[PDB]
Amino acid sequence: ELPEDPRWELPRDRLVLGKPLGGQVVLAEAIGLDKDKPNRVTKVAVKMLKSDATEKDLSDLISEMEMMKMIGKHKNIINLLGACTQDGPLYVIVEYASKGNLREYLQARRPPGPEEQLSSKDLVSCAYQVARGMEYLASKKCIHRDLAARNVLVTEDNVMKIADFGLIDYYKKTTNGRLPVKWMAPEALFDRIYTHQSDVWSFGVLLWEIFTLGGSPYPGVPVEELFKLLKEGHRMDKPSNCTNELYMMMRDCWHAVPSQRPTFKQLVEDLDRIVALTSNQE
Ligand SMILES: O=C(Nc1n[nH]c2cc(-c3ccc(O)cc3)ccc12)c1ccccc1
Repeated sequence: ELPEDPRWELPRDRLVLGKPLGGQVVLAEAIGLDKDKPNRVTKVAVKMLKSDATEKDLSDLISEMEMMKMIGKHKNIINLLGACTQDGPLYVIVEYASKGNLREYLQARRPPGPEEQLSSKDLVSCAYQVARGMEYLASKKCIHRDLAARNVLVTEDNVMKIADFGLIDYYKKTTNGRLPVKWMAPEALFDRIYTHQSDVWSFGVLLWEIFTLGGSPYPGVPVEELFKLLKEGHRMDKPSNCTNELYMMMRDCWHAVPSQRPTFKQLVEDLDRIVALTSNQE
């Protein structure tokens, strides 16, 4: 009993559902996703209601879909492709990223104790692509609030895509057993203040994740000890196989004063320059 938006509506019979990927997300094939391409099958990700889903859950899912419509398309975000709103449960159809989240992608490509190995240029490129996605989201007045390698997805073509931009208990942990408070700006953590500046702080932690090839920030540090580290002005160590220039970029993202952090616009220009100058030879 949902209103149709014909621009975005895909007939239910065009969506071949497949195995679970993670609400609730399944892999699917869409036939004729594109009006000018009715015989093309596209691998997509379909977000839907779980079996014991509340009225708020359906309200959250609709809100994420409507937010994605307003933000519009960018290469370095997970883009809305369609929806099934008529004659069944709500399906929100988004881009599929076959190579998983950036933490998984990096860990799988660590040098031996893997199939593929990343160059220094490839790591800086990852950072540039996330910065570009975030600059686009910022330009649309979207504050992420949980920017982390876990919320960046990687496509078959190694494109970085920001996820969960459309959507706390400080002690709740991720699937992977990590504490999301470890990505949060002090003003977000202590004062509940979330800005593009607090997302730049999170981007600092994400740069550290990239240069540690999916390293875990503050391993073994519980929430109460993290709070004390932040109050003391502690900053994470420079990763090995990270230039002084990229470490100083991380430190600048971690400025105690939100106004003094670089913007995503600044980070994109600086990372553009650094990519050009960074070796792909190791
Ligand atoms: O999740 C995967 N792929 C995904 N491709 N696109 C996605 C989009 C989402 C998604 C979309 C909207 C949301 O609100 C939250 C998550 C989740 C997973 C994916 C994946 C998992 C394991 C191995 C390989 C791929």
